[PDB]
Formats: sequence, structure tokens, C-alpha cells
Amino acid sequence: MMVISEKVRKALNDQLNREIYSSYLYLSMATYFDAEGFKEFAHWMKKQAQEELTHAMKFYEYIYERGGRVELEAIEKPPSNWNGIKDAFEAALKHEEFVTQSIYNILELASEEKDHATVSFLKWFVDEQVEEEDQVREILDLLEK
Amino acid sequence: MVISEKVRKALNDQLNREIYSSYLYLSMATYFDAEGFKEFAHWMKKQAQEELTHAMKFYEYIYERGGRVELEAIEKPPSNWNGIKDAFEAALKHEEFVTQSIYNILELASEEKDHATVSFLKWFVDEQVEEEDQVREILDLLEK
Ligand SMILES: [Fe+3]
Ligand SMILES: [Fe+3]
Ligand SMILES: [Fe+3]
Ligand SMILES: [Fe+3]
Ligand SMILES: [Zn+2]
Ligand SMILES: [Zn+2]
Ligand SMILES: [Zn+2]
Ligand SMILES: [Zn+2]
Ligand SMILES: [Zn+2]
Repeated sequence: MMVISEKVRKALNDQLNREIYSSYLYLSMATYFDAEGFKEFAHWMKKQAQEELTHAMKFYEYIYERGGRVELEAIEKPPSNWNGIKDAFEAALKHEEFVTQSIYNILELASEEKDHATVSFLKWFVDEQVEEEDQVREILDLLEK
Repeated sequence: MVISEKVRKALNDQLNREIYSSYLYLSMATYFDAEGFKEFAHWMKKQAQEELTHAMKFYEYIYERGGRVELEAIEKPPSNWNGIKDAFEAALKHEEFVTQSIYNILELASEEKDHATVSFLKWFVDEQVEEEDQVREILDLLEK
């Protein structure tokens, strides 16, 4: 029996697929960095790509622990190229801000439905999102030289 | 109280460990600030803040399970290191000890089939893995 709403399941399935695309996007940044010779920037991107896949599997597991099912969707082709380093890290920041808004939106939905388990789940992700935007913002400040 | 007293003592002990961690990172900010590395100092400040929210997550979980928190004395952190690398190496050694301490609480709660504590702790095991790897990445970039 599923003890989440079909609309919170759908929302969480949508976020799982965003984390996979996030993963793919950061892998694509590594292909750029690696081609332009920045092997340490590529290495971070590959770490990030792995970590976004662990985010997606926590949603995967949560959905199944509450009796839902996961359906995987097509993943769009990510950009392969940026107009230099700053451009690449700004795209990353902009994508993380979009990811955060998307989780905040699910957090509003699950509150209106008084789903306390899902609320508790997403608060861990909010905190990680605040950390990840500030990591990228910090990179961007250091690049300003 | 719906946690065992052993798990309660272990989580209260980790809480005081996270408080000391915060204090340690703040002390690293005083070294970096004194030596003119303003950006390392800022990172250490944000980490001290973060460690405090780690501490307060253990706080709130202990009370949600019916326990009480008890604050212990906080030891005087070092305030000086041999150089930049020596400082981040102490940060790594310290995050490794925090990871082992947390893993041991995880082992204990799994023996006692305390699934809420296991679930609570797994967030921190993943955060400790990421933070250890952050220190490691900074160290490798220094060797350049
Ligand atoms: Fe993510
Ligand atoms: Fe992310
Ligand atoms: Fe911590
Ligand atoms: Fe830590
Ligand atoms: Zn590296
Ligand atoms: Zn994190
Ligand atoms: Zn992260
Ligand atoms: Zn800074
Ligand atoms: Zn952290």
C-alpha cells in the first residue's frame, strides 16, 4: 500500500529524474574541462556527478519505502561546451538554484498535505542544496581575479 | 525515552564532539586570518558554523527520542600550525576521527535494531565521506 499521495510520488519521481540529469550535466562539464586541459576541474565535476546519483538513489529508496514506484524518463542531451571557466561554473550555480527551488516546491506540497515523513526527508536535501550553492558561489568569487 | 541509554550516551558524546569540531575550525580561522589567508579563514568560519548545525541536529534528535543533552567542557584547540598544509592535515585527521566515531554509533544502533537512529545517522556518514574528501582534494591541490 502506498502511504504517500500520488501527487507527492509524482513530485518525488520528477525530482529523482532531475538528479539524474544533474548527474549527466556535471559529467558533461567534466568532458569540457578535460578537453580544455583542466583536469582538476574535471575531477570535481566527476565527483559531483557521482554524488548527484546518490541523491537520486535516496529518492528512489524513499519512494519504494513508502509503497510507491519509480519510473525513469528520457534524459535530455546536456550542453557540451561553455565559453570558458566562469561560464561553466555559472551554469552549474544556475542549475543548482533551479534544483533548490524544485525541492522547495515539493516541500510546500508535502506540507499542505500534512505529509510529515516526506517533509522530514526533504529538509536534509534543502540543507545540502544550501551548501552546494555556496560551494559554487565560493568558486566563482575566487575566480574573480 | 525510546532510545537505549547506550545509544543516548553515544549520541550525546558525538554532539560534544561536533561542538569541539566547530571550535577547532574557528581556531583554524584565527591561524589563517593571522597569517593573511583570508579565504581559507572564511572557509573555516563557514565550517565552524556547519559543525554547529551538525551538533544541533544531534540535540534535536536526542530530545525527539526522549533523552536529555549534557554539555561537557570544551578543550582548548591548537591555535597554530607549522604551515598551511599542516593545518589542513589536522583538519583531515580530525574529520577521519569524526567519521570513525559516527560509524561506531551506526554499528551500535544496528545491533540494537534502532532503525530511527540508523536512518538518522546515515545522513551524517554520507556527509562525513564528502567532507573528508573535500579536505583530501584541498591537500592534493596544494602539492602543486
Ligand atoms: Fe542533488
Ligand atoms: Fe546538486
Ligand atoms: Fe560534523
Ligand atoms: Fe565535519
Ligand atoms: Zn582532484
Ligand atoms: Zn554536504
Ligand atoms: Zn555536495
Ligand atoms: Zn570566501
Ligand atoms: Zn559539509
